[PDB]
Amino acid sequence: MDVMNRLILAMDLMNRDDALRVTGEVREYIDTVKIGYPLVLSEGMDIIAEFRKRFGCRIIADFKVADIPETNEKICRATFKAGADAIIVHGFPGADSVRACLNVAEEMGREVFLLTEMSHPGAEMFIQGAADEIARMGVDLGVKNYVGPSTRPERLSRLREIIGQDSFLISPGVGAQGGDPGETLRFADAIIVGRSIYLADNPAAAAAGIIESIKDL
Amino acid sequence: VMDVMNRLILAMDLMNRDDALRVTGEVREYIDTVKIGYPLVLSEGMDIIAEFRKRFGCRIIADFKVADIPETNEKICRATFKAGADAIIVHGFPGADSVRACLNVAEEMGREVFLLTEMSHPGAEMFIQGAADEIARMGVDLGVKNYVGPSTRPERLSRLREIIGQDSFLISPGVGAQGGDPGETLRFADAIIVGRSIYLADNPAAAAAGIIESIKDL
Ligand SMILES: O=c1cnn([C@@H]2O[C@H](COP(=O)(O)O)[C@@H](O)[C@H]2O)c(=O)[nH]1
Ligand SMILES: O=c1cnn([C@@H]2O[C@H](COP(=O)(O)O)[C@@H](O)[C@H]2O)c(=O)[nH]1
Repeated sequence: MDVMNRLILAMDLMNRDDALRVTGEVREYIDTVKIGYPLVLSEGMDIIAEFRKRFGCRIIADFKVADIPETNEKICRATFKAGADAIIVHGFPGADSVRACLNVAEEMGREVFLLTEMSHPGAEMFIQGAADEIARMGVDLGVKNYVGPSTRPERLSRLREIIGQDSFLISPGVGAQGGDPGETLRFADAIIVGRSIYLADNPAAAAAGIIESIKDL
Repeated sequence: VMDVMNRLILAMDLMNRDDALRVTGEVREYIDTVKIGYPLVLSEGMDIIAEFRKRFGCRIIADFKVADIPETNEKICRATFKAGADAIIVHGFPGADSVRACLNVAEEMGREVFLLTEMSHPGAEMFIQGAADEIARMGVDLGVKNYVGPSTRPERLSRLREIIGQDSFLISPGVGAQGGDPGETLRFADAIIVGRSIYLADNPAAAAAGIIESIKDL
């Protein structure tokens, strides 16, 4: 995936008007938008097509897919039907649940992003201890896209080591959660940024500022 | 605790509005509690919850297996309860803060959180099973009163019931299609969750009635 400015906008505003207005204000800086349940459950899945129609941006559905294989398949199908280019799936539920997602993605010409370790403090309780193994599982399954924590650069670096330089890695937790844009890009191909941009007084200036700080990258 | 009619919860995972409504309507006399998940919600919209409330006199459990960071979990719960869901199912593996975020919204909005400890599918044995007992204990420490456990592993369901105590409410999926037995599951769970065995049957009503007849003494 070729992400403009190595910056993915996490559009978690829950109002259609605000989401569209803010995204439009920073459109010149991005071409990849991560849409999650906050916006989808508030405005409906048709919002995905609206974004593609207005911005032509690629859409990553951050649905943290974490159900049994049968249900995961249905979730992916509904998501790709809505126009999502990729979907984020949890690895904690096991290999069969991830495979179900990979099957649908292959069938519809989309990509699966495997979330190995999360960025919040609670991730240390159960996810972190299984993260490396989840990453190895991704490798065994042929997964090429991963999600790792900006909040723990050493952990993000370990994830990169496991998956190799060829795999694609995106990373959330930048800004609001404490992650540094430049440091995160030492290991991730692209950073995910939400609040630092969409909650800023001037979203455009916020995005421009982040890009300025990583201009050499 | 919620009074689930016939201790049977319908997992309505059909993705077509017309079919979902038809089938739910046909088993309406046997079930007053319906679990709606993403297969239907992502296909027909959150308003489907509103439509089910209007058409049937059923409680709604949103099986969204909430598994994000605290900030995002709060937003998901708010949107879900705003839509009319009585309760929401949340994953415990992402940690205490993520669960607490859901509990806080449920408390302020007057709704309930169901904590999913162990899952019923084969893959659950890779990472979830090993953390299940601790996730359950965490739920008890956090004040969680409603839980979800696997019918496919009676031994595990029994242990979960022990950890949460007799006062906690426990519902269990994996019955029918996945192999779980209704009666045996009800030895530990307050109610069983059944999807495909009912909604894919030539006669959903007869399928539901059959399951209920098999557990009549319970
Ligand atoms: O480990 C993870 C996985 N996903 N996200 C998601 O990435 C975005 C981060 O946004 P923020 O910049 O506003 O913190 C949100 O949509 C959140 O659900 C995380 O923050 N951490
Ligand atoms: O551990 C779990 C948690 N949730 N479910 C959900 O419960 C329902 C089971 O339906 P079934 O009777 O068709 O297998 C589906 O909605 C599925 O996502 C499980 O099966 N196992």
